[PDB]
Amino acid sequence: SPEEEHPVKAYGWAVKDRTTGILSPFKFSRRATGDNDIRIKILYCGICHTDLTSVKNEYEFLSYPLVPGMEIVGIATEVGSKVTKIKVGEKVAVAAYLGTCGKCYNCVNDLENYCPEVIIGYGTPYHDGTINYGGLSNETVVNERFVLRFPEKLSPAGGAPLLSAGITAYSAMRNHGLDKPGIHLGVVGLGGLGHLAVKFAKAFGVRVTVISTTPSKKDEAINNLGADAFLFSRDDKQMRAAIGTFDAIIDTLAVVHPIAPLLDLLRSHGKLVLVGAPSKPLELPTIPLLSGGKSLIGSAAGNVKQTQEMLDFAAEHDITANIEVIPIDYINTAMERLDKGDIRFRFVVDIENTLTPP
Amino acid sequence: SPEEEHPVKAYGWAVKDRTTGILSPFKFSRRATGDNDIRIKILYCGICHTDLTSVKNEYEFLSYPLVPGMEIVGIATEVGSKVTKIKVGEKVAVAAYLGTCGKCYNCVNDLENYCPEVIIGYGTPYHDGTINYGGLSNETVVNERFVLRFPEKLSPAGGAPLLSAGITAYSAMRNHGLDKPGIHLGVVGLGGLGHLAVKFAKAFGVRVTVISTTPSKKDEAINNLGADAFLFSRDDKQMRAAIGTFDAIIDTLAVVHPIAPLLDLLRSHGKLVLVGAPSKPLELPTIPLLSGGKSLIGSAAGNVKQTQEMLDFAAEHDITANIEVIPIDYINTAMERLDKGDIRFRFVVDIENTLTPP
Ligand SMILES: C/C=C1/C=[N+]2CCc3c([nH]c4ccccc34)[C@@](COC(C)=O)(C(=O)OC)[C@H]1CC2
Ligand SMILES: C/C=C1/C=[N+]2CCc3c([nH]c4ccccc34)[C@@](COC(C)=O)(C(=O)OC)[C@H]1CC2
Ligand SMILES: [Zn+2]
Ligand SMILES: [Zn+2]
Repeated sequence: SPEEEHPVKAYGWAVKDRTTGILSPFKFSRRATGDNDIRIKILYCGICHTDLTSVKNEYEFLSYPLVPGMEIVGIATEVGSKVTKIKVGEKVAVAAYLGTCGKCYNCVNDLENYCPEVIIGYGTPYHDGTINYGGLSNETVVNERFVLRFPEKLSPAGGAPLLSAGITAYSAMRNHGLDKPGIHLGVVGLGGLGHLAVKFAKAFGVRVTVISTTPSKKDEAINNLGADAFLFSRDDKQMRAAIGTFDAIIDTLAVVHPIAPLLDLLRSHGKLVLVGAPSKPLELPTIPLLSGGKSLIGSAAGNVKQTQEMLDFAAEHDITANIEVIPIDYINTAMERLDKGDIRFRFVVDIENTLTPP
Repeated sequence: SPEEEHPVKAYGWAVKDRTTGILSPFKFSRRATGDNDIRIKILYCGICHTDLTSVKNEYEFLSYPLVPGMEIVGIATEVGSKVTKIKVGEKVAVAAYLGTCGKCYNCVNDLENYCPEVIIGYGTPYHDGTINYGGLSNETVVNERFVLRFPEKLSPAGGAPLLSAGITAYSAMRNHGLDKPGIHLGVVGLGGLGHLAVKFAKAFGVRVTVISTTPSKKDEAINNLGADAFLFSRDDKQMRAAIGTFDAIIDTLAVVHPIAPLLDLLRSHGKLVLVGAPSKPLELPTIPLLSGGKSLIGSAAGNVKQTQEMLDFAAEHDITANIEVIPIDYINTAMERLDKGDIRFRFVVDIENTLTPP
């Protein structure tokens, strides 16, 4: 039984029946604190589109009962004997992944988010063979390598979506030189990831055009996020006028979409960075890719050193997500609103104040 | 009429009926020598898979009668007054493209193969509005910028496929750093482009594995081409054993094929360089691309300065294609054999000795 699996009792909300996707109160347990482990009392957990996709029963490989949530901000309540960088009582945050092989090139050179055996935030076995439970819970236990120090100047609630959506945008931009004034960057899709991509790029001095299928989002894009331009992707005149005008485009969409129009927007040798995870596959336009010498680049989150650097950057530049703070028993309705796009732009669950045992 | 369109008479073989793809003798004409033009008596024309794709009526944009062939080696018989770099009687070669806009960034910085208005080797209008006729003809006229000096020590017949297949492999490797010892390179498909990619990589000192669906090519791959290894892609054990072992893969296939297994062969941050142009669309597996931080990169031919550089490299390192020299009236049978992969590895038409007027 989940409550007997481990010595320390824990509780949260879980999808017990994968065919319905409904979360309900859930008792379970967490491993004892190892020598390099940190126990974290969870304060806030951001909700991302991957949580929704999991809840919609679209990831076969996940094990149920499923406790989702991978944007965790909390307080260290207990550290192992070998832990030194983090002290009890400190504000901390958890990476979007929980472990790596430790031996491959990526791990040894601190690029460990790209470990072939990276352990994702929930739903799969840990090193001890037990299924991981995510951030919609009262406490978690994480190896110290994957725990970050949360800046004092940063809102815990507004900073929580930085741990998956924020780092994905930040790393993709930093890794591919999309963080310098003079760059014209396009951001496709204005959801959680996209709205943070705009904020980070403005902080970098990058000129940003939001590329959207929702014309009512223009005002939010320009007035609230500070984008330099808004491109309605169904406007053939707007699209043709922007041909060859982008150095790079960051694609955040979780649905199937045509890639060829996006490649046409890029100048020769431009980059299309894919950070969204459509559940269905995409079609590759070979001729536009070849004739333009263009690149399709995948990116996923960021390494833990890059994540700490991002958190410090966000604190100094006051970069937070635009959030709605919700109680945990609102989670099923929030999932519906997230499915309809009725959120600007992130749900964050107040775990400390609204979660109680079953 | 094609013979009256221009002042100078010419002849070759053309697809007159695009629905059959059958070539037959064809009379036409070519423009007078402009100030910057070079008239070229064609000696040899390599046959590439794009010629086959054109004769199979798979490129809607091409105009007919269609004279294909874009791997031309010849002799300069006449130069414009302003031409200085090439003298009459010199052995020359033609780039796989015939013109560019001349104004964009790529043109002015000698990256003109990626000009958005590049004029391909045949079947589309030239600057004067007339359809271009390719290398399956007795002579051609080319602006001097797109004419190369052919090394004396290089076989004209064996060197002819360097002008499209050779430059595509060479440029893709040079542009993305796949030309240095220490790199483990995969070459998918052992056709015209693939077999030249192996030869160039061996000359660079790169370790090369040939990835093929035809096990009977193993001996030529290892003994004749000098590949370090041969991977049968339908052997699931062999494929699983090579997971994460490739720094980069060059995909030369002209047919639709699964790309996710190739992404699995790459290490994290690896590159899949696409140089083949399948007529039907390919499927992009986002999750493998996202998981590894991997790249899909398109590349097309090379710029003319790089082409001259490639030709000189081939002369000093004795790089030629493995060819069957054929007479022009064999072209329809050669297309059938090329369609079936029954050639090791390139057809080259002997134009000077076997082409006669209708
Ligand atoms: C930052 C979160 C995203 C979410 N999606 C879908 C794939 C995915 C990831 N975690 C998940 C948890 C539950 C269900 C699906 C996923 C993740 C985690 O990032 C890592 C491990 O470094 C990934 O890479 O899975 C290997 C990335 C990639 C894009
Ligand atoms: C060099 C190898 C060809 C073959 N294919 C198919 C596309 C193609 C090209 N020429 C053609 C002629 C007749 C029919 C189709 C084509 C070309 C030429 O390269 C250039 C202009 O620089 C290209 O890029 O077309 C923009 C490349 C790209 C890959
Ligand atoms: Zn590893
Ligand atoms: Zn140009």
